[PDB]
Amino acid sequence: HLDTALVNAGRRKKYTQGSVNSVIQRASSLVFDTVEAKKHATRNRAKGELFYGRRGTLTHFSLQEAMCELEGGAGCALFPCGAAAVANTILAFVEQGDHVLMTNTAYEPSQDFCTKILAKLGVTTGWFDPLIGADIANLIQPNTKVVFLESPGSITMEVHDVPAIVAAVRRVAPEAIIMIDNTWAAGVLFKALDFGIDISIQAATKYLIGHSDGMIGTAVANARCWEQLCENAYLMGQMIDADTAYMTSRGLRTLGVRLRQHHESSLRVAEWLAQHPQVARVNHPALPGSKGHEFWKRDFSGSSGLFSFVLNKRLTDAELAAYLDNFSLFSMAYSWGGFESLILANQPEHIAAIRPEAEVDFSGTLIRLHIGLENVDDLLADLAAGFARIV
Amino acid sequence: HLDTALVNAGRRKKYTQGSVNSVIQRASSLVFDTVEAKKHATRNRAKGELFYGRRGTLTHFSLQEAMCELEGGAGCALFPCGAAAVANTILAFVEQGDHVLMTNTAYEPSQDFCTKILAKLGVTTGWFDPLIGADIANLIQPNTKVVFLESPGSITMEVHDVPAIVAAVRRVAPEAIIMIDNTWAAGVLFKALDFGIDISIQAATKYLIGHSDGMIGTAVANARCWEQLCENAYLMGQMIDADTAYMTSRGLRTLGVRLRQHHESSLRVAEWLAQHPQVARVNHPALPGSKGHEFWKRDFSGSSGLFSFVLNKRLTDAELAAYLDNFSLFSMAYSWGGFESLILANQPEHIAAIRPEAEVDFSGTLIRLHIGLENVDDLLADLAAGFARIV
Amino acid sequence: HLDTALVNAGRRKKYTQGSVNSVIQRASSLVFDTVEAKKHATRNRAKGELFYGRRGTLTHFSLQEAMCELEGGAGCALFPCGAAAVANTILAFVEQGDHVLMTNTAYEPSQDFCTKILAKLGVTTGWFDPLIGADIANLIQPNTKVVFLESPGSITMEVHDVPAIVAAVRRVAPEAIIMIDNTWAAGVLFKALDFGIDISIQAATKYLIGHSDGMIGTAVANARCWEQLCENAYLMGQMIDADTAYMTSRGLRTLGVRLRQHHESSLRVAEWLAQHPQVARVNHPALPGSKGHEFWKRDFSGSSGLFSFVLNKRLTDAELAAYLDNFSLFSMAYSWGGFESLILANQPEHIAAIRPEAEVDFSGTLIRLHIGLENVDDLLADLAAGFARIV
Amino acid sequence: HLDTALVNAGRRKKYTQGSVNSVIQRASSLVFDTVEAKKHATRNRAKGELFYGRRGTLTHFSLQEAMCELEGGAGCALFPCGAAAVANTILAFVEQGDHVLMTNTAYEPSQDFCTKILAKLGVTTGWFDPLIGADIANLIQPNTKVVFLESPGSITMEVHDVPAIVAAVRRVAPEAIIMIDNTWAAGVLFKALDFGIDISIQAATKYLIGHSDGMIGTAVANARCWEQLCENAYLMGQMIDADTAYMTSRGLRTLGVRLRQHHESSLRVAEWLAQHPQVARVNHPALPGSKGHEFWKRDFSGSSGLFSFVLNKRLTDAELAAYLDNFSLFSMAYSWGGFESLILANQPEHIAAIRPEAEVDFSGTLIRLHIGLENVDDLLADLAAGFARIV
Ligand SMILES: *Cc1c(COP(=O)(O)O)cnc(C)c1O
Ligand SMILES: *Cc1c(COP(=O)(O)O)cnc(C)c1O
Ligand SMILES: *Cc1c(COP(=O)(O)O)cnc(C)c1O
Ligand SMILES: *Cc1c(COP(=O)(O)O)cnc(C)c1O
Ligand SMILES: [Br-]
Ligand SMILES: [Br-]
Ligand SMILES: [Br-]
Ligand SMILES: [Br-]
Ligand SMILES: [Br-]
Ligand SMILES: [Br-]
Ligand SMILES: [Br-]
Ligand SMILES: [Br-]
Ligand SMILES: [Br-]
Ligand SMILES: [Br-]
Ligand SMILES: [Br-]
Ligand SMILES: [Br-]
Ligand SMILES: [Br-]
Ligand SMILES: [Br-]
Ligand SMILES: [Br-]
Ligand SMILES: [Br-]
Ligand SMILES: [Br-]
Ligand SMILES: [Br-]
Ligand SMILES: [Br-]
Ligand SMILES: [Br-]
Ligand SMILES: [Br-]
Ligand SMILES: [Br-]
Ligand SMILES: [Cl-]
Ligand SMILES: [Cl-]
Ligand SMILES: [Cl-]
Ligand SMILES: [Cl-]
Ligand SMILES: [Cl-]
Ligand SMILES: [Cl-]
Repeated sequence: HLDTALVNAGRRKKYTQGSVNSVIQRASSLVFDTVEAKKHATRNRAKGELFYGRRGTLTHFSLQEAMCELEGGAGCALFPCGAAAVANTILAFVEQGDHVLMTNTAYEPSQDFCTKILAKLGVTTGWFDPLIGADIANLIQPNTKVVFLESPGSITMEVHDVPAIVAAVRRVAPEAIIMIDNTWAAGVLFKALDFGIDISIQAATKYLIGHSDGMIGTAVANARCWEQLCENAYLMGQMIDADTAYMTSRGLRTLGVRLRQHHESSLRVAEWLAQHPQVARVNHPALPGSKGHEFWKRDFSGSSGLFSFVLNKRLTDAELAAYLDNFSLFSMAYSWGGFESLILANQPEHIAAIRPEAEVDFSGTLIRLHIGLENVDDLLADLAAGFARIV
Repeated sequence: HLDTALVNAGRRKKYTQGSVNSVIQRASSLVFDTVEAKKHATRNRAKGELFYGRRGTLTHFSLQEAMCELEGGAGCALFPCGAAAVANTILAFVEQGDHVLMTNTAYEPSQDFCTKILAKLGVTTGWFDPLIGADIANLIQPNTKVVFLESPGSITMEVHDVPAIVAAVRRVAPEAIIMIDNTWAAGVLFKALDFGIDISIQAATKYLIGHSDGMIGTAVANARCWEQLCENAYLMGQMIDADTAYMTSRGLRTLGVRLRQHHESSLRVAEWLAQHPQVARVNHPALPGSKGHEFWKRDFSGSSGLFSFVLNKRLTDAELAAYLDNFSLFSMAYSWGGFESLILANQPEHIAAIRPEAEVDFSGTLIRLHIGLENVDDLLADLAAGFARIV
Repeated sequence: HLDTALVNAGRRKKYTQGSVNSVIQRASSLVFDTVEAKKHATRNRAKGELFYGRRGTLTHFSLQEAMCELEGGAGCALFPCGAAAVANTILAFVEQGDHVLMTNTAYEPSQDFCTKILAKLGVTTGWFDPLIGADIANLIQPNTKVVFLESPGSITMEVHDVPAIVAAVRRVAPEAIIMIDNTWAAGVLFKALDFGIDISIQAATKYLIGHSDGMIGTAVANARCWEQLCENAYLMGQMIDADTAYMTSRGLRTLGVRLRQHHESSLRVAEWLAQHPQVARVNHPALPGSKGHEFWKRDFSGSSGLFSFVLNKRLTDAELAAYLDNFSLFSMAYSWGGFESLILANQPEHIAAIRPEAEVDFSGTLIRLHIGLENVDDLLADLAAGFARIV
Repeated sequence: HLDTALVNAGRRKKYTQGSVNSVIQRASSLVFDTVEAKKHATRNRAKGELFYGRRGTLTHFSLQEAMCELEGGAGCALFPCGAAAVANTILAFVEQGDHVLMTNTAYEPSQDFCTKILAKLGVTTGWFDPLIGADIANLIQPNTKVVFLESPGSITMEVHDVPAIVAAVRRVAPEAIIMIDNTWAAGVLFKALDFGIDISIQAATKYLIGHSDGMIGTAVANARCWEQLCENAYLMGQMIDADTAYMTSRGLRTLGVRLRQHHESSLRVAEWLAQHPQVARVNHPALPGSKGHEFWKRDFSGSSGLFSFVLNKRLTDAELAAYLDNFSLFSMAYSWGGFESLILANQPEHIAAIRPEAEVDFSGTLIRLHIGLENVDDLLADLAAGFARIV
């Protein structure tokens, strides 16, 4: 059972040394008592023996073991933030002449890494609609090396049909590296590796940390891809500090109870918005009628609290200020996955500009909500007051 | 005066809010009270306004301001460790078809980033002897983009003639990006940017942290190179956590008093070793006769505590164990720059293997020492007991 | 609603400075820019102006504000742990010749403070049965200064009729200081100050921290008692470090979701145990028939996850090992309030020895359970396997 | 040598587990794998076996070992701050009817604990001049239980003739508990236990932490007094958090280099002030002619950087502002022991009010300086500019 696993993952005596949680071992230098101990540590430098702090300490090994257990992987690489995990996990598997095929709903920094970093290093990127499914086979080139998924998509929340995408990729290019940014699911509401994806990447910054006060990325790989991920990310110096690794392990323990609340509250808000006369569309994976909802219901074991909706009109700048500047409980900030509720707005052309080779299908202003842990009726009252400011 | 600057750098009321040290502001989300505040934060997202934790919080801004003041730069980028700072600072300035010209005494992970990451991305790397001086001009190619210095060199401690190298580079390729790994000097005993180097990179892991318990990299750039460094490292998601940024600022405050002790003690050990019948050579920048010592004396304002020496014979494996396994005060570990003294050994062929296109000029076993804060006479007694184990 | 209050309590811009959570301001020295500022800080040194780290920094002020809001107090004093809060809060109100009246179900260290510290300073202590209700009036002596409640009681979980106790005290000794150790309710499931109690004390170590990795005590007082508590605790040097204050504020944000799960799961376990053939009695305040349950139902707004039960026999030392050593999910440790489930045994004679002037009314071994966040069916299977080992 | 001891104290493999520094083990709950292990931990709960977080974790045990080694004690008790260490160490040894004899130069909160807390618990306090020496014998009453020393004295810096005081106490009252607040010497420049003092108390807040960002008290006792100190402080719930214990151990490692610089710089400043036409008197234990200097020279192995001087006039409120508000490098704050230089003024009548049963022997404003790690010529220029503002 997931709740029991979240409470126990990575907590073994060699890391906890008698406490409930792993010790915090802060280190660059790790000491070898003898030459033979140094040789053993060198051989096992990526296999959980203390060698050098860039490879990790007991605190990192504990987190890595937890992530491998929960996401069903062979190894877990750590990074300073989610964006670093995306950029470096892609970089680890490409070279001049390769091609990446990425969903057009990918998180904008992920897209910008491809267009602004990879292109000038000789790696091209092509794009696909998130509902392409089996038809992705027609986009696979002789040089396609990586297929990059993000489900639900950023901002607009479209859910892929992962089984159809994976089967089509494997029919054409069985050896391709299929990766997913699995942040919205916190890596646990969608068991990516069990679907035949090779690497599951998360911004642990979001729900794993859970409190908006730490930044970290993770990437959990299957056995086929682990050694390359591990060693290439290490060549770029990617690591996280021991204290944030500790706080990530700590966040796991309450992830189940948090996610259930985020699901219950956000689905109630989505259902209410869907009935509201000032709302044109709700984009929530769990809401019937949302893009790819059928795949969410089939393939996921729950929802988190992030979603968006489209208003029945395009707000003017004055209406945007009247709306956003006067909330009592929702606040404006980037990121998500914490205990508090957040709100942001984007005009349609802003979204179109981050949908490469595509246009958007709406004209109202888009509002992205994160539903936190506040009482849902208080949140509904805040949204209702917002609607009254723009009616 | 440097000691007064180290005590005060980056400590302004907007960061300290009444305490001596900067507050620790842990954040991903940074909240905007109004749409106009969000627009202002966006415009100033790289200029010290709170925007998103990947760009930094007050704690990072304080450290960045300190580093810019102490190294005389226009901006300071932060990284999870020194190796990440090297890899990502080089990556920030290259593209397919470019060439990097790196000292053959560069830190081995820096070399391996070039050969194992850059090459397959279409960026070639050539090598030079650290004492090449003005003759580096003959190695500059039409596509040379970056010239990468490390002075003193890793392990073998050769000091470049930076003025001669910089003048020669600027005669041929005035726009080239000249970078230095300035870790041994802690960025303060050698004021790289004042010599016309564009970017000074450090493993703040070493003397800035000063206690062997935190990992972090920094890169301080001049005005010409800052925007590209900043934005390209950010596209790779490079950052450090707020707590390690705080501990780095904190380390600065004692850096002067620590470095003076490391200099005094390590020079005394070097002078003693130089007279010892079991020592063939001492490689210490401050020791007369060491490679590039004249440039150290001219261009630096002090020494740190890391150096090496070559024994009068090649130790067998049994002698290596008898020597290294039985020290009372020195301990075996990687890294350096902390309060404790460290020892490691390398055979000549191990060094030759990390001296690309070059051979070594010694045949004895090489011993690398970090001289910490212990009483120097106790350290000398420990080294003497070691010599007696192998005589 | 409580959930919204928990998310927002103490989070004002002067403390958060742009982040979601309060900054962490680590300090002894707090700097005065001018003599005028030092004078204002001195006058206001107990009123939330930065003066000296022993009085607090911004991080402490934010926690204190949150605690006063959630428990409805005039001030909140902070302590290194719950036991320090109990000892120092009682000490702050007694003088030689005074008498303390304490429930005989008080936490053992609280009793030991009375019998081993207060007694030698001329302060006597008497005891009362937790169900005494209005009959406490007959035990109040002319010198009774403090009446000390703990509901539910430690280990055996008896719930006091607080309204009846308070009304009796105010009839006989209106000036008495009534205090409660309100740890089981996390200060929020029982609003002690609204019942006429003067001071609500908590080991924030337990549910407020919520992860078994910090220790801290709190004492929230009404306006009548605040100045004496604040100043006398300060004369004993009582404070908490800024980082643990931060972690306590952070624990508040998930306290509602956590407590609801602890209540649900623990009540299911208690209901199962109550029908179990190897169980003689279940002590859970939320279970009908438990001692004081009617008062829990009337006076509390929920339950936490700590409770106990009595086996149908006293286990020998050998049987205790067979039972306790072989659990798969429950662990043996002191404390409680975290994400993991805990088990501890107390023999009936052990409890009798900490029930002064009273006998126990059961003969089997008492098992105290903390029900964490694991799946409850997994926990029931672990208990069932335990029963099979002692049948 | 002390420097080697400071680098190594408390750093045993059972605490460091492969890193240079002790692990940080954050805990309330400490898990017992078996009933046998719980019994052993219970028996040894005050003897360094993991039992419960209030007794300590590995991180505390490492600090305690280091303090006992450096101060030559049988045990070290830890407290939330220096004032808690003083208050609780005295409380641990008194009972109603006892008498405390304290130097009239004691830190004001120490005096206030005696007059405002102990007095109402039946413990009386008398006072002695710091230079009383052997004449203290005449003040010892039959009920004198504690003799409390502080050398140098707070603010005015008078050094006691400890040998003469201790010998007199042992002649009249050999069983008395002799305690010293040894903060100025950081416990290491004056080896109090070697002088026959029973307990050496320190605000580790000051030089041990060394960076003005943590608070912690310590009390190191001889074998005669340890059990009573340990158990009675524990009954008051006194402890420190694991992270601050880590930072205190970490501060030890640089304490020698720091103290040497504080001594050098502060003595240079004191020598300059002593010749200055606007200075009436300099109180620096290392300056010839200061009160008790001969005892400092005989009994201490160095100086720290805190001292004071008396101006040639008493400054009015307006003059205090002109002087103190306009320093460029010195800051106004309480505490001391850190890397930065501090300035505070005390008017002669303010000092007289905290010299019980005594008068002051100076008429000018007293300026207390903490000399940090800044360049001393810069600090002298700042003082000189201050003198120009009040001439
Ligand atoms: C926030 C986000 C990221 C980036 O994570 P950071 O820790 O902010 O760098 C990656 N993927 C998704 C889907 C995100 O929303
Ligand atoms: C240690 C070292 C580095 C790498 O720093 P990390 O923080 O260990 O990644 C970089 N340069 C030099 C010269 C080094 O010695
Ligand atoms: C745990 C306990 C305490 C003591 O708290 P600490 O933080 O462990 O000192 C106080 N009251 C109750 C009811 C407890 O169970
Ligand atoms: C600062 C001070 C203390 C009190 O220490 P805190 O940690 O501030 O409580 C005790 N003794 C002396 C001599 C001091 O100067
Ligand atoms: Br599930
Ligand atoms: Br094609
Ligand atoms: Br399949
Ligand atoms: Br599959
Ligand atoms: Br779930
Ligand atoms: Br963003
Ligand atoms: Br906007
Ligand atoms: Br509504
Ligand atoms: Br200099
Ligand atoms: Br050429
Ligand atoms: Br020049
Ligand atoms: Br130049
Ligand atoms: Br220097
Ligand atoms: Br290495
Ligand atoms: Br070796
Ligand atoms: Br010697
Ligand atoms: Br409510
Ligand atoms: Br003043
Ligand atoms: Br206990
Ligand atoms: Br010495
Ligand atoms: Br037991
Ligand atoms: Br004070
Ligand atoms: Cl975002
Ligand atoms: Cl190294
Ligand atoms: Cl405010
Ligand atoms: Cl307990
Ligand atoms: Cl050991
Ligand atoms: Cl002070």
